[PDB]
Amino acid sequence: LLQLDNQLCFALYSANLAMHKLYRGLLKALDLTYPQYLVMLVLWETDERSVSEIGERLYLDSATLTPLLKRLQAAGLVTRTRVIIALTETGRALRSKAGAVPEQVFCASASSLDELRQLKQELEKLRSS
Amino acid sequence: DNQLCFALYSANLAMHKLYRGLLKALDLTYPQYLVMLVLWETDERSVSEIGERLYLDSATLTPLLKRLQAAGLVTRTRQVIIALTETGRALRSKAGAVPEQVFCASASSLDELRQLKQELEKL
Repeated sequence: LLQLDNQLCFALYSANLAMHKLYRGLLKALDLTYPQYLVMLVLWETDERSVSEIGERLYLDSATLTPLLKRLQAAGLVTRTRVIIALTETGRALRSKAGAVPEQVFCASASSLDELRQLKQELEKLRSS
Repeated sequence: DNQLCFALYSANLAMHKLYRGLLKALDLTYPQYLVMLVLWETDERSVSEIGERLYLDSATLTPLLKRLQAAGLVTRTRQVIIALTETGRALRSKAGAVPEQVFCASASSLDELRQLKQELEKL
């Protein structure tokens, strides 16, 4: 609960950087940024979500989400209709370019990241002491 | 279940947002500031030591060190040792009191971090 040293924060930065590195090749191919991909994952699992529902799923506020949604719309991947975000036909087709079930294997693909195990380790060490 | 990966991204974003103002005033990026925190805790460390402390590889650390050198904050000398300059030591003062001590402590109450820890405690 309480952080007494910087190790968990350093591990958090490293783990998130490692996640970006893991997906850099694919993101480049799909022409999306990491955050944009997270939004697409949410819609591929459940389409036609309110901006609020998406934000709850990603733990992101409306202010962080709005700019990302505006960029996905500019790419012709989603449509915004009042508060409801829905994939366009091209947004639905994009899923097949990221594999068979991208929204189901996303976090599993990074489960063995050394950086993530180190992060889990730091949390354990905080608990220990 | 992708909640851990989403929580991870959100927590990192929240940390960046928390320190955005400070970083602008120090003219540093987030990763560059992390390197300074390590050096402020203890100076004259090898690139290998710094990497182990930050859980980063030399490749990721090289660009960061180059920008800190350009800012005249650290010097690099042959292992390779990174040492703070007079400007690097003086910078600590502008980041405030005991910057290397309150950094992660200040994140203790960040909601996004509490959420991440909740998911981390399932693995």
